[PDB]
Amino acid sequence: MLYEALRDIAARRPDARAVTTADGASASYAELLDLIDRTAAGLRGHGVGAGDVIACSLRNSIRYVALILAAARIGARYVPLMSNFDRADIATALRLTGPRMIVTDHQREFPDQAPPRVRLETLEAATASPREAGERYDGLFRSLWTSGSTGFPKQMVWRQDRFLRERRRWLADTGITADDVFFCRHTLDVAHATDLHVFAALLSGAELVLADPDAAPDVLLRQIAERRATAMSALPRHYEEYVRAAAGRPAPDLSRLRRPLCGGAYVSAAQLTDAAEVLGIHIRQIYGSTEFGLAMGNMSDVLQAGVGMVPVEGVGVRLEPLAADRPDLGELVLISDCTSEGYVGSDEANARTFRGEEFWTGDVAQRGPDGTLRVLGRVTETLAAAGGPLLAPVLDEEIAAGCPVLETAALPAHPDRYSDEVLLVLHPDPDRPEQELRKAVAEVLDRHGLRASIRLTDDIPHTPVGKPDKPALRRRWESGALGPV
Repeated sequence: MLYEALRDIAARRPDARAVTTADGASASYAELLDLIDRTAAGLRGHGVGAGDVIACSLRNSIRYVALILAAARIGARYVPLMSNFDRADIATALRLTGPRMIVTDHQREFPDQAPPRVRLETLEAATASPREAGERYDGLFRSLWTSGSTGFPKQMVWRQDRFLRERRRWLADTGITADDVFFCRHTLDVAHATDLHVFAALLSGAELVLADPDAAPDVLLRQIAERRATAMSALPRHYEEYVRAAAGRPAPDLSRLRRPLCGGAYVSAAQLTDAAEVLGIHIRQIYGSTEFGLAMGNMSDVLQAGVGMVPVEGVGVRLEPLAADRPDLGELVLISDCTSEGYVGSDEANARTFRGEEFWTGDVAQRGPDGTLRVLGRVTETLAAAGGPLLAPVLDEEIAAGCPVLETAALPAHPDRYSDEVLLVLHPDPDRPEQELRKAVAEVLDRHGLRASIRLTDDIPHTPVGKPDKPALRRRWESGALGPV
């Protein structure tokens, strides 16, 4: 179904630009469909067929885009071997998926019994296999991975029909047209790339710009302007990087960015105001998940500090209240007819997450007077603060910016309860006095009515992008029934 929809678009504008890479390469819609059809031809030539699973160990390239579409066209299913997978995690990922082959384009050590590796470029046959009339695949076409757990990530599978419907709904709500140019600086291994940029552009007849996820933010900022991008999605940390790179300099030319989307983590009022002042854009808040697709956003071209989102037209939302005291504050529960098919081989996770027709996000949202919803963070991160429930990322940003710490991680002190007690792990700035740390910390905590148990340490587990790994911090210092660790 995905190939078909792509082919219809290509037929109307065969010679229109479809994909541009930051470093020069390009393809029209007709050229891209030819590459897909030639990649289908080579995949068939290598014994791949419907139902097979194709693991991918690949950098961002037009060829990787064609491979995804070729897989979908022949009724195969692709799965990324995430770049942070080491040899052991590759073995595990292979045990869970059982792929027919690993398509590779860079040196990498695979485990001993791995499926055969095939170099990406050699899958492009010289002679294209035209898609035959009467061929359509509506079922599974991809396995994807969760993120942010200390465990091996959970496998998610999507059907083509549900994905295509979900993307068309978002594209309608969001106002995407063929005029748009999507700037994608994430690895194609993740839905942040493939959903918000690749299929968003191609199912629209728009243009996709493939950038290097490893490029420094100054480089990406020049490229966002040069390539005239109108739409992109990035994490808060990515916008903070952009801002820092541009702060104090004459503003970049981001005038074409009518859809600068941000989601995936806490986006503060200060981040949004910063982006306006430094980058001269109004960041548009979005919200979703690889499990669900896109659920909410705020496409208004205003500074969105202190403003929430609304459901994507066709998505249902309710709050499961944390307490009958505050109905406007609860776990966010979502309703859709076109989500993923859930988790592979994880019965506990599916049971807690897919409860019938409903999708339980495990995130805390709040309604505001204006009827919008602000997603505040994980339910497991709620603190009972002055002024209502407060989510730890909020306190983390406050402490980090106002106190002489190199980093901080705030967690609720006790696993099961909603308390004003915070477990506060501080990495002290060794250059600054300790009394200055505790005065500054006391101020933040008192601003929120919080009680804290403080753990000073420079032995912080970090994520690969340098943030505290709060799950590992909790497993070490969380309190028990008999007292503090």
